[PDB]
Formats: sequence, C-alpha cells, structure tokens
Amino acid sequence: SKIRIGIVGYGNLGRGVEAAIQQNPDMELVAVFTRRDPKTVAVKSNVKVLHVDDAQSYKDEIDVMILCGGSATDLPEQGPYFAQYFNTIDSFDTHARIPDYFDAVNAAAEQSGKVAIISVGWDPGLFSLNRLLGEVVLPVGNTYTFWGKGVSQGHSDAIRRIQGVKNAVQYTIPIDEAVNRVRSGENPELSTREKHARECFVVLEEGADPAKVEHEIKTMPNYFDEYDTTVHFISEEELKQNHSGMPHGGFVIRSGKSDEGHKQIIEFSLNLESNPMFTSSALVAYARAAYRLSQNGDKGAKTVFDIPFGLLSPKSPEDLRKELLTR
Amino acid sequence: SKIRIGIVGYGNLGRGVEAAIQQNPDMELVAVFTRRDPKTVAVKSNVKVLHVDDAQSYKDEIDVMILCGGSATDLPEQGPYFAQYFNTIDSFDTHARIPDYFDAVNAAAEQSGKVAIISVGWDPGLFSLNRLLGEVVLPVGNTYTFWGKGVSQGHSDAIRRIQGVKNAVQYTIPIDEAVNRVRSGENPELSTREKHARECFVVLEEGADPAKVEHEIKTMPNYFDEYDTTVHFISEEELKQNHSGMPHGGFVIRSGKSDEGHKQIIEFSLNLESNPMFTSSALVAYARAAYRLSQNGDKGAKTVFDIPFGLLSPKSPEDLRKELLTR
Ligand SMILES: NC(=O)c1ccc[n+]([C@@H]2O[C@H](COP(=O)([O-])OP(=O)(O)OC[C@H]3O[C@@H](n4cnc5c(N)ncnc54)[C@H](OP(=O)(O)O)[C@@H]3O)[C@@H](O)[C@H]2O)c1
Ligand SMILES: NC(=O)c1ccc[n+]([C@@H]2O[C@H](COP(=O)([O-])OP(=O)(O)OC[C@H]3O[C@@H](n4cnc5c(N)ncnc54)[C@H](OP(=O)(O)O)[C@@H]3O)[C@@H](O)[C@H]2O)c1
Ligand SMILES: O=S(=O)(O)CCNC(CO)(CO)CO
Ligand SMILES: O=S(=O)(O)CCNC(CO)(CO)CO
Ligand SMILES: O=S(=O)(O)CCNC(CO)(CO)CO
Ligand SMILES: O=S(=O)(O)CCNC(CO)(CO)CO
Repeated sequence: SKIRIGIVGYGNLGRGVEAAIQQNPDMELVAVFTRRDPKTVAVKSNVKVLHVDDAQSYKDEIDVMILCGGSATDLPEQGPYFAQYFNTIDSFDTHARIPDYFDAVNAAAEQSGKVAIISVGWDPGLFSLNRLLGEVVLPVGNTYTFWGKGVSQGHSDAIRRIQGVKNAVQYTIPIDEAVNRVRSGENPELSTREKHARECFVVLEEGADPAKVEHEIKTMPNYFDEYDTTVHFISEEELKQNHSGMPHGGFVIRSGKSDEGHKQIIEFSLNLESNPMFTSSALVAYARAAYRLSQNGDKGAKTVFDIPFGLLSPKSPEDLRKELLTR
Repeated sequence: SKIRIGIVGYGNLGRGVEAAIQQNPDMELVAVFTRRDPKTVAVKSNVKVLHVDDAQSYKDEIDVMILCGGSATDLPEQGPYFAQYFNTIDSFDTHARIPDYFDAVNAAAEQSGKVAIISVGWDPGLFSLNRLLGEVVLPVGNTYTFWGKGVSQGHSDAIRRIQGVKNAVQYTIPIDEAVNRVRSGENPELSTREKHARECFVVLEEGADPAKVEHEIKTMPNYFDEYDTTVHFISEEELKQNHSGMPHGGFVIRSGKSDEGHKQIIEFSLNLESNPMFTSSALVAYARAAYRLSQNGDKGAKTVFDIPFGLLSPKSPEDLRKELLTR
C-alpha cells in the first residue's frame, strides 16, 4: 500500500510535489488543497482539487500533508493548523522566526500525535545539514554559504513592489573571486558585499523615472543596500523570453585544519535548473521519513537535523548497508 | 563533564583520533590500547598506553572506544570484541563483508546494551550519506563516486608485496574528462577504466627486473588490471621526499532530472591534506552521537544511515535550529 500524500497550496512548490510524486512510486497523490475556489485551480495531474476547509474531513485518507505555502504568512498559519490533523512537511525559511515557528508547530503536533518536519528543502534543508556536518567534522575552520547563480523570488518581488516597476527578475550571483579564495583554503574574512552581487532586470511602467527606480533598488534596506547591485531596463517580452526560469544553486564549504595543520576542505554544491522542483523533490523524500516516524509512534516537530538519512529511502536499512555504504 | 574516549590501535587513524580530541573540548582521551607491548608504542599525547588485555578492566572508565584498526583482519576481531564492553566507533570499509561485520557487531552490542557505529569516515561514511541523499532527492538520475587525487594505502601495499619492489606509493586519480562529463549532466555510462587512472611510484630492490615488476603491477587482478596504470621507478630518497603525505579526496555527484526535464546536479567533494586525520575527525564526531544514543538507552549496531546529524554536535538541538538551519 502506497503512502498517501496531500498537497496544501498550489504554487511553484505545489506543482513541484506533484511532479516529484511521479518519480516516487511508493506514493500517491490523493488531493490538492487550495484556498482559492477549486474550480479556478487547474492542476497538472487531474487529481481532485479541494478547498482547505475540506482537509479536516480527509484525516483518515492522507498519511502526509506537504505544505507548499509561502513562509512569510501562509505557513505561520497553515503549519500549526494542519499539524493538528496530519503528519506534515514544509519548507519554512524565515531565519528570525524559526524558533517561534518550531514551537507553534511542535505544540500542535505533540498534542495530535503527528510528526511535523519543518524547513525542508535546499536552504534551509540540505545546505543546513552541510553547515552542521562541516563544523562537527572540522571543528577548527570556517563555513561559507554561497547562493546562486539563480533567481530570487523575494528580491524580484521587492523590486516589483516599486512604483514605476511593472515586473522584474533578480539574480543572486556568488562572486567568483570570493568563492576561489574560500576553495583555496585561505579562510578569507568576507563581508556581505564581497560574497554576492545582485543583478536586476526590470521592466519600467509607462512614465517612470529610471533614475529614481534605480535609486530605490540600490538603496533598498535588507535587499540591496549591502550589495553591489546592477540594474538593466528591458522590455516585458525580453523578460519573458530570457528570464522565465527558476534556476538556482549554491555552495556550502567548510575549510578547516587538522590539529597538525593539514588543510581539509568539504564542499557541497547544487546546480539546479529548477529550484522549486528540487525543493519539492526533497519535501517528498522527507514525507517518507515523516511517515516512518509516525508509524513508529513518534510525534512532535522535527528539522532535517533530527532525521537519519536511512528513513528517506524506500529501500530497507539492510539493502542500504549492502548497496550504498561502500564502494 | 567530558565524554571519555579510548583509542584501540595506534596507527594513522589512532594518531588522527588523538589529534581530533584536541579540537573537541567536550571529550577526553583516557588511554590508548595496543596489541604491541605498550613500552614500545610512543604516543604524541602522553596519555597512558595500555595493552588491549587491560581494556575490559576499563569498562567503567570509558564512554566510547574508537576502533582504529585495519579492516581486513583487525576489525573483524576487534569490533565484536570491544562491542561486548563498550560503545564503539570504527571505520570498517570492506564492501563484501559489510553485512557479516554488521551482523557480528550488532549481536555483540545488542547483547551488552552498547551502541556500535560501524563504517564511519569519508568512504564509507560521508560519501555514503551523499550517495543515499542523491538518490532519494533525485530518484531519476545517476550517481558517480570518484576518489582522489590521493594515496591509496591498499594499492601501495599491493605493489610493495611484489618481489623486487622495496617500497612504493600509488596515487588514485580521477580522470578529468570523465568528471567533466558527469558535471555537465551528460549522464555518461563510464567503465572502471574510464573513471580513474592509477599512478605508481616504485623503488626497486637490488637486482630486480623492472619489466617484470611493471608487468606484475599492470596485470594485478583487482588492483590494477582494469585501470590505465603508469609506473615510475625512483629512489627511496625521492619516495620519502616527494611522496610521504596521505592526501586524498573525491566527489560524489548525483545528476538527475525533474519530472519536467530540468537538470539538477548535486555534488559533494573533499580535498584532504590528510585522509587519516579527516577520517579520525569524523570518528570523534560520531563518538559524540554514540554516547548520546547510549545515554538514551539505544543499543545495537548502527551505520551513518541511522544517525541524525544533530547528535554529532556538542550544541543543543535548540541552538542548532537557531544558528545553522537558515542564513
Ligand atoms: N527551503 C528551501 O530551500 C526553499 C526553496 C524554495 C522555496 N521555499 C519556500 O517555499 C515557499 C513557497 O514557494 P512557492 O514558490 O511555491 O510560492 P508560490 O508559488 O508563491 O506559492 C505559494 C502559495 O501561494 C498560493 N498561490 C500560488 N499561485 C497562486 C496564484 N496564481 N494566485 C493566487 N495564489 C497563489 C498557493 O496557495 P493556494 O493554493 O492556497 O492559493 C501557494 O501555496 C517560499 O515562500 C519559500 O519560503 C523554500
Ligand atoms: N571509512 C573511511 O573513509 C576510511 C578512511 C581511511 C581508513 N579507513 C580504514 O581504517 C583502517 C586503519 O587505517 P590506518 O591507516 O590507521 O592503518 P594502520 O596505520 O595500518 O593501523 C592499523 C593498525 O595497525 C597497528 N599498527 C599501526 N602501526 C603499526 C606499526 N608501526 N607496527 C605494527 N603495527 C602497527 C595498530 O594496532 P596496534 O596498535 O594494536 O598495534 C593499528 O590499529 C584502514 O584499514 C581502513 O580500512 C577508513
Ligand atoms: O489553509 S488555511 O485556511 O490558511 C488554514 C485552514 N483554514 C481555516 C479557516 O481560516 C482555519 O481556521 C479552516 O479550514
Ligand atoms: O538568492 S537569494 O535569495 O539572495 C539567497 C537564497 N534564497 C533562496 C530562497 O528560497 C534559497 O535559500 C532562493 O532564492
Ligand atoms: O584487541 S584484540 O586482542 O584483537 C581483541 C581482545 N583480545 C583478546 C585476544 O587475545 C580477545 O581474546 C584477549 O583480550
Ligand atoms: O584510492 S582508492 O583506494 O582506489 C579508492 C578509495 N579508498 C580509500 C580507502 O580508505 C577511501 O575509500 C582511500 O584510499
């Protein structure tokens, strides 16, 4: 019998999970749950689409609910809510609110007897695992995380909110020289501005002042003002034609030393044609883990830091020892 | 108070654990245990050196015993033995014997109520984790493991065994073109010979026939005969001067596709000035986990596949969430 998945929320991650389900034959997609009217949400798989108010009624039909909503306001509501009734996975990524989100989800899950794995994906998620591994294997050393080259939806939206901007796509770009210094084992001290450049392609509204748009981008707090930021004005057709993907990636590197001075470097990197597709593929592996954990009577909120890799696999622990441990 | 470590066996890994202890202030080295007479084993840290027959008597003095012996014959004896009395970590790496070793250590540990983690290091160990992560995140795709550039003690000893060879060092060398094809997402089908070259530096005995030495290297089953192998005859001084390190490294790469055809690539790589120092640093992180597990009443044999990354850290679960999960 297959592990029964539901999707909560049908954006990029929602479409991603749907696709990842096709690559995971031990799972089946029971339903997509949306806050929009189901009649207006066309899903690729033609499973049933339902409104979030019907989810509660599906409590015995679903093993794991993958929460695909945005971190800023969707998940703070939906994580604690769905964890009252289901085992859940989400991708929550707001640094400052992680202890608060964890607490709120854990209350709910503890209370219902369900497993909630929060903050799964590539960062947080895989990059987090590699930050941790780095510093426990090489306690004397330095960790560096680089993101990109890729599209940042958050920075793209920040530019779009500008009056006089009709649409935009921003790329986060690791600065090569900084990355090279890190990889060489120089253990550079690097500022914000020395690690990433920001590149912005922007479609002006009619009647906009480009100098003012450019200034508002470059002086924007929290998004652009600590970065060397470049702004290009282009047509809407060009933006569509050349800047429609959601590629991304990055590197986590630990450069350390043995106690006798040997230079040791660990590097974990990603090169993704689609960031949401990758993130969702990870969500689905983690759903397998949450299910195993629930079947064994576990409950409460977890992070990637709590989950042993063996639970992620449809293979038995014995076949894993045999096939992957060595050689 | 400090986690009490003992070392069983004082070779390269033994010296590595001793060094790694100095970078782990929550641990202390209680004793080195050797099969040699302790009077003949000079240890760097001047902790006490004891013979393995005194170990049993240290059962209440030691939290974890890191087993630093060789995999071919030392560990098959010492793993099951020490697991009768202590929580253990070892680096066992013999592919075909892993299920048997696991069974034998697990019987012993289950019996004593101790936690044994087998097959910890970089391969097996970290590379294994990354092979597994690869295929669960990207079920549709290909995994490739490359080793080197670095010294293989096994292949070096295999050469050294040849009559007419005084000493030797062998380098395992990933073939750049094969690696570039893998990175490109071409998903090449690669034979053994396509993946790695082997390079041999050899010191001839007096009166040797070099043609015969070279033939015996290049036609050696299991070590050389599926690889393009190069053999250089050099002096003993040159071997000592230029070939004394134990550098190593490698790459595990998963090249996969989303269900919509997006190319996704994960890569984990190591660049190690000292392979044994690195391996032992990992052993010590895993010792921390074995101890946590034992404190919670767990028992039996584990692999890296059973251990969540959070147990590796001296930080609390809360501080990990806060500090490493994002940003
Ligand atoms: N951890 C990681 O590595 C990682 C990586 C990538 C993303 N993420 C996180 O995942 C979150 C979700 O990303 P996303 O790209 O899926 O966001 P998204 O496309 O904006 O989707 C978010 C939510 O918005 C709603 N929505 C989607 N399309 C809509 C439309 N056309 N009109 C109205 N509402 C719509 C959906 O809810 P309803 O169906 O209910 O409307 C959906 O759940 C991000 O906020 C980010 O924090 C994490
Ligand atoms: N998982 C991984 O990634 C990984 C990486 C590297 C190595 N390893 C494994 O670890 C194993 C140990 O490697 P190692 O480099 O520590 O091997 P080693 O130097 O040969 O030491 C192995 C054992 O030999 C004995 N020994 C050491 N020096 C000696 C000497 N001068 N004379 C006589 N006996 C001596 C020691 O036992 P006594 O003190 O009792 O004599 C020691 O425990 C390897 O076989 C390999 O399988 C695993
Ligand atoms: O999916 S969410 O709508 O964000 C949470 C569930 N919705 C309700 C109504 O707000 C929570 O009370 C009931 O389904
Ligand atoms: O590109 S940046 O946004 O500056 C950094 C990475 N952020 C993401 C958010 O999901 C992954 O952590 C991708 O944009
Ligand atoms: O370190 S080992 O010696 O390989 C295992 C323990 N020793 C004995 C073998 O003489 C087990 O019988 C006795 O302590
Ligand atoms: O270099 S090779 O030996 O061909 C392959 C890797 N082996 C080691 C054995 O510890 C790591 O797996 C290092 O040589």
